Amino acid sequence: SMRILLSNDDGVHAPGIQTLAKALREFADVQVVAPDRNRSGASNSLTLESSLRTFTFDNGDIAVQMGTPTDCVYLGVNALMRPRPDIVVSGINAGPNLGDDVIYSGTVAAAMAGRHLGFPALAVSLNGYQHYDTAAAVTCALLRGLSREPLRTGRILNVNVPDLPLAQVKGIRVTRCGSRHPADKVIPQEDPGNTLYWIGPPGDKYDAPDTDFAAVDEGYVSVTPLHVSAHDVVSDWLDSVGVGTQW
Amino acid sequence: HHHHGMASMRILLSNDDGVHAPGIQTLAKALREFADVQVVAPDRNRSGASNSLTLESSLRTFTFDNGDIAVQMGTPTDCVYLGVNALMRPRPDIVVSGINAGPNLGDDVIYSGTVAAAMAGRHLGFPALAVSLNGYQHYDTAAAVTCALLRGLSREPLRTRILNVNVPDLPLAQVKGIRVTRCGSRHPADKVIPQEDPRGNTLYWIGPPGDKYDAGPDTDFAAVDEGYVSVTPLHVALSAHDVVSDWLDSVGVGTQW
Repeated sequence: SMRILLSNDDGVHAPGIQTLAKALREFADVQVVAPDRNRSGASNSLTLESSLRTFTFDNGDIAVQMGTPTDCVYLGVNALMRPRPDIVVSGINAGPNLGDDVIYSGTVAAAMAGRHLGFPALAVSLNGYQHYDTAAAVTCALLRGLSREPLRTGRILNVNVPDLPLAQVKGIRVTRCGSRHPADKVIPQEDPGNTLYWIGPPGDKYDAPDTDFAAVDEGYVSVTPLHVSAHDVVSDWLDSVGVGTQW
Repeated sequence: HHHHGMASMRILLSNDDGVHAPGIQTLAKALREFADVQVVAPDRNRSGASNSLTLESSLRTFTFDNGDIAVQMGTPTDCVYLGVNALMRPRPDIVVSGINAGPNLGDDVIYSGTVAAAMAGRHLGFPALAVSLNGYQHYDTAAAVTCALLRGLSREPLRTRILNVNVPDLPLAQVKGIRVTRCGSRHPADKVIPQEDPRGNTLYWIGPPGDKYDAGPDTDFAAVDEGYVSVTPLHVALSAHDVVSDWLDSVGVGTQW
């Protein structure tokens, strides 16, 4: 049987994560270590400055209090999950992780298997909020193949599932990540004298063929692998302004 | 050994160590010798925040009588994000980050808030300097090194991404000099430190970064070790399109046959 360390960015009690948990439990051992609240926009962040507390539920699930998606993978693999997981899966995220926005999303970040990435990590995101079952089915399909034939190249597996019934899905398509504009806007909110600031929505679609955007647009399930030279130009610039050197 | 120029440029200063940390404040007054410094930093120590940004709740901004701005529950990214977009009017020329208490060497950059504060993503507001002191004694040394490079930027601008700097904790007289270096690598951070609270429960600390895997010539590790000032031009990335596409057909997923 397969071992799964499941996590997300929306917290243990998210509709997405819990839907995925049950679907993967009928074929694989699922140990869920996820944040205590919604940590959307956490990315690589990991709590170094303070200690983290963990509460175990009756059903075996473990929540990380004030924790980030990365902590759940970190603490899970290293201390919490024994024996170690076969696969580290993140999701299902409520809301899409399309384009270059993946650099900021906590879900995709939980592909911080570099330690226990004997499993190429899986970041599954629903392009909507309605059909978490559809997205769970795709994950089930993709996890079944991994037990049958394992993957060699361990660039994470970012998946975007369109918010449609499973029958309405046209199929799968391997895509490279597109790109958005930077978010120039900041939404202001007045409190009962001061002003609060919200980080505005990411910029308009810039790059959308072979793009992870258009894949979802036509009905396909988008899949993207992800990873993480001007030495001469800098060294020449340093001597040009005369820094680090007397002349 | 270093004096101020006549360049009245604007600087957005942030860090991971928060507004009141010695590092950022040392650099704050040091750059105010020639430049117009506006410091937008987090309200507390956010070491290891990286690209994090509060997308689920609103942020509150406490302004000081000394021109500085603090962001309550904010991340190094927020301070730059809010600073450029709404707070700092007029906008900065360069977005310097530091000086970080503790070195940002090797693959510690992907998790470090200081380096992640230095993001030229919003505009060509960079090459944004990530300044990190290899120590906690000579905050002035690193400040003097920053002043040198910032003057250089006002002398002759630099095109194309980020500038990660690691200054050794030594007097400016003892500093060997400068050497442009590519980032080395550590054996991935693994430790989990358990500590017991007075109820019977156990609390967990995320352990220190792992042992230096790559250290030698032209690396950020050995550069500082010899006494030199390390400089790295950093950029994130996104190839094996065929391998994946063959696999999906191999295990028969997405396709009915």
